[PDB]
Parts: sequence; structure tokens; C-alpha cells
Amino acid sequence: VLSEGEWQLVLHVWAKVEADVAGHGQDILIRLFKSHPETLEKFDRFKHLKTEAEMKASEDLKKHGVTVLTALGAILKKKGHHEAELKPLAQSHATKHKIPIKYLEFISEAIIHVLHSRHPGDFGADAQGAMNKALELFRKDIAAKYKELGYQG
Ligand code: HEM
Repeated sequence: VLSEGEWQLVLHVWAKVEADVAGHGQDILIRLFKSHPETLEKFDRFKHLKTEAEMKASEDLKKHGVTVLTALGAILKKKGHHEAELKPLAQSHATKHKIPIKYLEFISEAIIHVLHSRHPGDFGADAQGAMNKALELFRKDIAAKYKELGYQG
């Protein structure tokens, strides 16, 4: 359970992200795909991209990055009371997209790295730990829906 102070740290940085949702989403998916290439293989949409320059030039990858971050933003702003917003994300990610929990750990590391790069003054260690805790709570609650559905592993 995050504390109110920890939520304030999370959403203080998140408000900085919302000024350039698309640039953040490009940098986080690129980082994800370069750091963990198995992840790129899950997107039929993107698996033609073979260099980071091709990734950076894809408008469709930029579009999906905004989809991802808008969904995550709507979850963080519920401060833990996010059951309505995860149901559908867990259902589609487990049963249609086939994404293992560990790849949600990987995109969480990429989100944390990009935020540190772009917002160091609002993303010191207190805010890094709170955001870690927020992303762990996301993964915990998604893992429980996976497990219901027979996909936790
Ligand atoms: C913060 C974590 C994430 C969030 C908030 C998120 C959000 C979304 C949303 C809102 C969609 C479109 C609606 C839907 O299908 O449910 C989506 C689609 C999809 N996601 Fe995620 N996602 C996350 C992580 C991942 C990860 C780590 C992967 C792959 C490794 C992945 C793979 C996909 C795929 C394959 C689709 C369909 C893309 C297409 O072909 O249009 N997602 N995601």
C-alpha cells in the first residue's frame, strides 16, 4: 500500500510526463525493445523494426507509446483504486497478447529509466522508490488476474 506521500511523489513526476506523452512513450518502448528483444517479438506491428533509428522514425510506434502511457496514467491517478482499469488490461495482456508478467517488470524498469533521464529534479531517490512501489503494485494486481485466468506461470 503506498502512502499519500509516496503517491504525491509519483503523481508529481507523472504530471511532468504528461507534457510530452509521446516522446516519453517512444523512449520507453525503444528502451524496452533494445534492453529485452524478446519483447519486440510480441508485436507483429513492430517486429520489422531492426534498428533504433527505424524505431525512432515509426509514427505507429509513437502512437502506441501514447496508448500505453495514457492507460498507465489513468491507473496511477487512481492511487491504488484501479480495479476497473486493470481488469481489461490484464485480460487482454494475458489471453490475447500473451505477455508474461516478467515483461511488465521489464517495461517498468524502462519507464523508471526514462523518467530519471528526463526529470532528474523531480525524480530523486524518494520519488524513484515511490514510483517503483507504484509499478510493483500494478504488477501485483495484474499478476493476481493472470493467476485467476491460468496465466501466472
Ligand atoms: C505499462 C505496461 C502496459 C500498459 C499500460 C499497456 C497498455 C496497452 C493498451 C492500453 C493496449 C491497447 C488495448 C489492449 O489491447 O488492451 C495495449 C496493447 C498491446 N500491448 Fe500493452 N501495455 C503494457 C505493457 C505491454 C508489454 C510489456 C507488452 C509486450 C511486451 C505489451 C504488448 C502489447 C501488445 C502486443 C498489444 C497489441 C498492440 C497491437 O498490435 O495493436 N504490452 N497495451
